[PDB]
Amino acid sequence: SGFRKMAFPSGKVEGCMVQVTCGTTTLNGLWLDDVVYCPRHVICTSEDMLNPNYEDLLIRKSNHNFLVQAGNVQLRVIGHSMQNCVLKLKVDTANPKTPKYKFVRIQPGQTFSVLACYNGSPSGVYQCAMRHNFTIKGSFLNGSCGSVGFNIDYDCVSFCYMHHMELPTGVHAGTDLEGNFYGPFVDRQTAQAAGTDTTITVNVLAWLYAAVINGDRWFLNRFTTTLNDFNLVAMKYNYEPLTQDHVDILGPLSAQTGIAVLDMCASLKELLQNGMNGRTILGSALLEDEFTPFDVVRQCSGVTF
Amino acid sequence: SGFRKMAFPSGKVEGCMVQVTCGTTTLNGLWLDDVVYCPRHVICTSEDMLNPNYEDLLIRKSNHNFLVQAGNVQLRVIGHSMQNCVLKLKVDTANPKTPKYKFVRIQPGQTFSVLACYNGSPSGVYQCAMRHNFTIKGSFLNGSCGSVGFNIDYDCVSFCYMHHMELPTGVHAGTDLEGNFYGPFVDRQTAQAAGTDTTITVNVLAWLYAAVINGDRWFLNRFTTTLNDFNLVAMKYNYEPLTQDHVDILGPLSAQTGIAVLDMCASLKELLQNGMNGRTILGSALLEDEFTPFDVVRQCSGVTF
Repeated sequence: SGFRKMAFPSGKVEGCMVQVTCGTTTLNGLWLDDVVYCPRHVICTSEDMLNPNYEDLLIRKSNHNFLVQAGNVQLRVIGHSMQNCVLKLKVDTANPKTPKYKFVRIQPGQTFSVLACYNGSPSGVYQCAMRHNFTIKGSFLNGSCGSVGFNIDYDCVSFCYMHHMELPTGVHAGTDLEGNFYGPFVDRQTAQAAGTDTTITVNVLAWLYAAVINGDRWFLNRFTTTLNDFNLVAMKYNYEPLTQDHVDILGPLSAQTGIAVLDMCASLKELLQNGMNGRTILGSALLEDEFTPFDVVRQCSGVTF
Repeated sequence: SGFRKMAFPSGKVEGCMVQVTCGTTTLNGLWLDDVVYCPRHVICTSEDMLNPNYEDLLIRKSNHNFLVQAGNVQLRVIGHSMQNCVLKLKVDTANPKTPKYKFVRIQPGQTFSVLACYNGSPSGVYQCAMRHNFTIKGSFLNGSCGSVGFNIDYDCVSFCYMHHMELPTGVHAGTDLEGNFYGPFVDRQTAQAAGTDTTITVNVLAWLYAAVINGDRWFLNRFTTTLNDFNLVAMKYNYEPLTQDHVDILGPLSAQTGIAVLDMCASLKELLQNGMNGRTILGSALLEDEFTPFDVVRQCSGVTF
């Protein structure tokens, strides 16, 4: 019993983190096989960041402008190339700790673990959700660029995020591991800001099922609503529309608890309309939207890796 | 910027987790050097748990009643002994992955990371605080006994908790790594229940400083209170008394923000007396008490491991 914001064990990713230095800038790289991946803005100066042309900036660099350190062992760079907004640094040694891995791009509403790193050294691990405005609410200080986000499936690490920048509201933006940004953000100095965000409704419902599985039932009621009438109310509260696909994804949780999805939706509708009235759900006084249905199942059943 | 419930990177602990089987019971063990540590109730049957005499039960076991598996490699047990409520299984191979480590007992109010494990396989990592009633609010399913809690200091793993049981309110109890229980709990079937709990006041204040560092300032006010008048109000709300030592521990956070501790206490007093009135602090609608002052400093400054 119990429900916590749980990250994946980070050991497989820790063995891939390196420090990359170009000029006076130092950040983190991801060392898989004989390639180190890092944000391409490692090659920029402060002056370059107003309007950089990264193609020009990279053609002016040599293999020896890049210092890669794997703990103490220096890695010799034998080639470099640009892949969208990430650099690929070819090194002369394959990482002996390379796990089975994939590069996957995630969807808004999905969660992943972040290994926050500084100077190539892991500092902490925590769980994040990709918001509907393609930002994440992370915890990142200066030097954390190149930290990666991932999921673990069986024994395979699915890398889905590398950190590039902090937006002026304190939320964070980055790329997938092919270097393509999540959302309309760019790795240069502009007026860019996060767009409006919505609450991830399917995740709130999942979390309410987690509460029922853990014995919080005070918010339940005898009512059921239709998909249509639920969405009319949830859209008024800045919640994402619920779809028949979302209902189907919630089926396993519906079966385990015996509460139909549209029956849970009637509880959510009342919670939105009345608030919580001084009570809590799974230790929170607000409706949590950063647990997916899979997160709930994995934590409320014995799944390991 | 940003503030998250962050665990330590778990790689160093993952390399120590093994599976221990005795009879039909399987749980987790901690393999350091040539010793495997696990809860002694691995030797019990369901019938034994009403009133076990563990000394009797252990003298009736042989080295070959214990199956230890490190991934696939079976470990040969060459001795066994009881250390309070933990078993020490001597194995013929030192763990090549043993980190620098210590066994430390923690205090209520302190936090640690938990590596939740099943059948010797890590499943997730999350942060916990030891409550004033010596329970933790963990996330543990059947098979998780022997999972350990730890802090990482520089390169040294300080083990402070091993999981033994779930209390009837869904909170969790276990021992330090010398096998001594946190709190008045025992590893047998009794009517034991968690005692009353209080809110960890020094941690709430630390978290309010984290909010100010992250730009939440709406709860601040121009007032200051004395230690004495603050405690009269906080004790009425089931908060732990604040001491001059707590004020001193909060000094660094006071200096970074320029807000005196007793000035922050006046904000907390008003939050307790008035509630939050529909607003949030660092994404929470209630006062969070599971971040220590060190947690705040470590996350609001570049500390790595």
